[PDB]
Amino acid sequence: EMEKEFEQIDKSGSWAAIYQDIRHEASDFPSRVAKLPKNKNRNRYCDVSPFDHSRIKLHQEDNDYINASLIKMEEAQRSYILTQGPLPNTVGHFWEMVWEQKSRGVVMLNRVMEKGSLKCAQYWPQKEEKEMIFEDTNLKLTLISEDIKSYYTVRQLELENLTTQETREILHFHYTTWPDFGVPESPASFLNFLFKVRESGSLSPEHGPVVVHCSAGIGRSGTFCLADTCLLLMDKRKDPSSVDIKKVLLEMRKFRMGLIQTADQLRFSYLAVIEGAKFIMGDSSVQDQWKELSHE
Repeated sequence: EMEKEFEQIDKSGSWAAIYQDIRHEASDFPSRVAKLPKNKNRNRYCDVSPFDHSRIKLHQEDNDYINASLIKMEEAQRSYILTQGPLPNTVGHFWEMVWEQKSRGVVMLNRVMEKGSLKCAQYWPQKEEKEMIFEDTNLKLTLISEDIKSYYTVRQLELENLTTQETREILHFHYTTWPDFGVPESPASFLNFLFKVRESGSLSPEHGPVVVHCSAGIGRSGTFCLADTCLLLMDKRKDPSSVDIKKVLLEMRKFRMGLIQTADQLRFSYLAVIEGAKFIMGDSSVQDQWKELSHE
């Protein structure tokens, strides 16, 4: 079903055409809050904005704007917050959102520097000794430990509300080998990273929605979330034939614009779900097979 669709598109070579079909059909909603002149310096890219109905509001009286959208997958029963790579001035805003939304995980699918250009601010401490203080949002962030694997890094972070002295453990999942308008090296390595995020509980319902971001938070971020949702939908029904990836992407596109940026990214999305289905359909050993194939 998702493979007959795959082979049909591949042998014809119409990924670009299938993708335009998505681009044409995607929802269009007003971004009036994001476009206000006072929020000009809060957006990384002018042409990537959260819709007004699904945007996350910061819990402050001054300015509640942050370039972030809540993607609510009702059937899948999972919610994601997709945001841009924090700007130098929105780093406080970012962690304010994390604290307010009660997020357990932060998934980063981009590097700070990519293709020689700055794609995101250093918004978390790199060294245990030098913790970060965000004066504008009254928050503390300390690095507790990091586990650097060959292509991703998991970090344990301590977030502290300086107002109440309340503490929270944040997990930071940093994918380091995923190019800007590119794809992961293999479905094997991607899924391994996804299932590592899954294993932490950061996606579980007892926590606020996970924060997913790349540079703009639509391309790679959309790829991560689409794949996760599809697999989750497949798991709920135990019926791989029942999930229509294109339909899931369009459903997602109701909450945030331009999710998945290239036709190749869509091709990967299929590849990731088809392979991940194996683990969902009762083959537990492929989980360890992805870990061997990724060389982490």
